[PDB]
Amino acid sequence: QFLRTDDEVVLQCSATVLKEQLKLRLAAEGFGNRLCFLEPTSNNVPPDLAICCFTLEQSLSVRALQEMLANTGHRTLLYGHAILLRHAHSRMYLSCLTTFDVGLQEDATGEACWWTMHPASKQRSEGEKVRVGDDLILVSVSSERYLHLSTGELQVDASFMQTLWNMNPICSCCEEGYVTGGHVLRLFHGDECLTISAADSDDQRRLVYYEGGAVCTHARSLWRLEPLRISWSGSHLRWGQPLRIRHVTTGRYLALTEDQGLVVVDACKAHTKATSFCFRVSKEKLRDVEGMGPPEIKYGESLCFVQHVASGLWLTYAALKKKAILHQEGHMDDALFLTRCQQEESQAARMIHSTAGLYNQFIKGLDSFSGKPRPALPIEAVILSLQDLIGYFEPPSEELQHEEKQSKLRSLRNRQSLFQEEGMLSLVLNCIDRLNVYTTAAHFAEYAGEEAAESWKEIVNLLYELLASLIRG
Repeated sequence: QFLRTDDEVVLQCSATVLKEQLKLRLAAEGFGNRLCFLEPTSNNVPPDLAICCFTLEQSLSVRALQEMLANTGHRTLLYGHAILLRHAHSRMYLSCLTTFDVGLQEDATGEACWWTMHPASKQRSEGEKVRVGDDLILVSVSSERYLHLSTGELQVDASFMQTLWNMNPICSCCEEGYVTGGHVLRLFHGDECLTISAADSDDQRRLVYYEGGAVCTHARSLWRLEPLRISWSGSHLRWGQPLRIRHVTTGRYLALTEDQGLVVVDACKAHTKATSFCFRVSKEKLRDVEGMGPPEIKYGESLCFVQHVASGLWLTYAALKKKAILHQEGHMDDALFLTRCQQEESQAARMIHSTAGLYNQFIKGLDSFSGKPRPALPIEAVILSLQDLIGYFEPPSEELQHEEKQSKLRSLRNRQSLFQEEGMLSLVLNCIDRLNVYTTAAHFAEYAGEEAAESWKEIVNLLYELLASLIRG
């Protein structure tokens, strides 16, 4: 019941907006947006949890922290200690950004990404083991300022006002090769794996299939397992335990619907009853802990039946591309098995998701005024995303060793392939076609603000550069 280093946590605070109590998790995307914001869940629907998870890298005494800055395993957190929080997706560190604001930082160097933990009452004192459930205050080592909730909109910053934070645990040490919540994986049949159709399909990407060939290597076949409760969501998964199954790139949720049936659904419409599935050992008729709990489901070695909780219907096929359905009896061979996605692929599918949504928002903004002359564009965000993606696809230096280059090239081609198979080229291309409708920046300003026009030439050059980087090699 104590926080150890290498544990995964989310930072929660509490607020009562519109006469309603809500728990707010610190969140940031990283790529395209360094600034942190608060992912709110009230009591009603699944949240964007992936970008909330932080990892306790280190917990240091101020003497030991001072030595590390001056110079070039699962420790317990003690009050008074300084910590380093690594963003699970972005891989960047939670830090105090100058001009002071709170967001993600590339480098762990300096004191900007370090935070001291202090007791929130007389119940705890310095040198005491930090306990799960405790309220805390966090102090920026760089600016001696409080991690603090701000208020129409609800923001995060670093002011001299105090805010009480919970470090709600997600996960801790697990049994090797066991399925935990929040894991990104593939569900395998018989080869065939569960997926939605490729980008730009007549599907609208709403339908679910069993499909073989090369999908087993594509982003569209990846899913995130999400248990209903936010606390200890990264714990061992158990047979019969309710969970939501999220498509990573689409951000939609496997669901049962009254009219459509088994489909994928918008997060906003992910009602618990429609969205709740569980793994069954068998098709027979048929107490929550606060820890990792017992290890029940093994990657690859475990054959699982998938059931919809509310209706008891089995995930089966209609009957190499096959339509996945929910059925009362299903088939003798409905048993799937699970394989864990590795991190690079996992990270990439999320970047795709963030990037798709951002550029679509940008495109939707452009159509808003195409015909009309005389909803602000995400100029700052689009620019940053572009530059990040350029650096993400940047090819290895010729100075690097040949042996390492081959490996770095194969990774690059693989990253590139994933974005490609998800319709990223068409996406970049459409931004360019829309923008090129305008002959000059001045022409652009006629339909968009002159303020936006100041970055018009920059966005296009960056878009082109991305295009080259997606294709190159």
